[PDB]
Amino acid sequence: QNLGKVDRTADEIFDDHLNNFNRQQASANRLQKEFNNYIRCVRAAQAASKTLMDSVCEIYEPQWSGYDALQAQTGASESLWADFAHKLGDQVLIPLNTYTGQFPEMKKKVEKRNRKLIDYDGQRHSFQNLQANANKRKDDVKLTKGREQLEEARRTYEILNTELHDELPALYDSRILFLVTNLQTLFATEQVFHNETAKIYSELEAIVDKLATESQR
Amino acid sequence: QNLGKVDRTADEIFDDHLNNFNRQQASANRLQKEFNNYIRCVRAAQAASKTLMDSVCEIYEPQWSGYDALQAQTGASESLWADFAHKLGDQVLIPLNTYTGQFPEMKKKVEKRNRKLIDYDGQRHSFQNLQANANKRKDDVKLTKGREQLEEARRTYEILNTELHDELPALYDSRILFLVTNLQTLFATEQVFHNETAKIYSELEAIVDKLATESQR
Repeated sequence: QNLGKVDRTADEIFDDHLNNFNRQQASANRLQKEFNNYIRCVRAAQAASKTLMDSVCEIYEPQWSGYDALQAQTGASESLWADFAHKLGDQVLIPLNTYTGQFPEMKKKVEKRNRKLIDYDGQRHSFQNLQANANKRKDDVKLTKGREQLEEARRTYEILNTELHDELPALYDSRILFLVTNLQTLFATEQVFHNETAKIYSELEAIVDKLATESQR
Repeated sequence: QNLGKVDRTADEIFDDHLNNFNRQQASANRLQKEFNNYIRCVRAAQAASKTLMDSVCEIYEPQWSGYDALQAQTGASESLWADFAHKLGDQVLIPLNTYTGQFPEMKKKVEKRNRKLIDYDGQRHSFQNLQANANKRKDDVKLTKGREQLEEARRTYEILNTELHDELPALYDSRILFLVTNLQTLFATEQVFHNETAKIYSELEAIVDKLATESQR
């Protein structure tokens, strides 16, 4: 168990790059799914906190102490919930949708390499039993100058295979930097929202203590 | 505009108590509605934060720095979300459902007073034109000893009306103490959840900084 079985062929290396990419793509699609589920669950929570606070504000009467303070600290909350939801669906989400979207076009390129490969081997075979069955050394019919056509499938496959041998691992390595940056944004957005919202709720706690002390004596 | 129009009859005072009670009941039903909406919106948010964090934990690899720390700080979060949702549906909610539930049985009692009143006036009328049309002073038919029956409707109304004249304002005054106590629980539950969850997310922020610094040099 180690860091690259050193006896692999170039094709076996390519396959390993494929397993990694399939897995990278499955992991980003899942993150985008769950995060999109989180956002609307958040949005709906924002909405419910608002209609609930609108109630607390309604049933708490003007003439009681802390009333204007309550209106105020409630409005402060509406705004934190809105930064939070903006930052999630914009700053956090869009990079996720962008990183996630580069995978389908890469898969398309890989399926183009795999296709160009069975066409090229399909002409190596086809042209090797053209050399055998029909060729005399002295005459090349224009039929064995579909040799020019074989060099097309091989020039065309070569460039693609080579590009994928660099492009795939390159993309795989991008995974770390992508996540450190996305999660940094996500975790900071969460931190700020939760910590400011906390400051608000202890303000609200305090206000309600003063009404509890006054109305009790 | 003042604190009790001092020229009111006892009935006009009762009516004012009714307006206050109807309003107290409409405000508690609304609070219970919105708060129940908040709870399931919260519950669903808990669920979504969990499946999302399970993703972050999946896509973050064992071999990277901070990985076990991530698992850990994530589990810590699952539990805060669970205190929060327990405390909302139990400590905050049940007193709300209990305070809210005393209103329908009070309304039933008020509709019993109002009913007993139109029966009693309905016999004052009925028995005043029994005194008139048929009564000679010298003979009481056993028909004007449904006078005993009138004193039933008036004894029975008297006790109810009197009980409501004390019970209704008593309940109205309970409104302040109820809310200071319910909101104290609610706001503290919120405070603790948000402030602890904040501590978790800056831990998560820090972990991800260390992976960003290490993987970058």
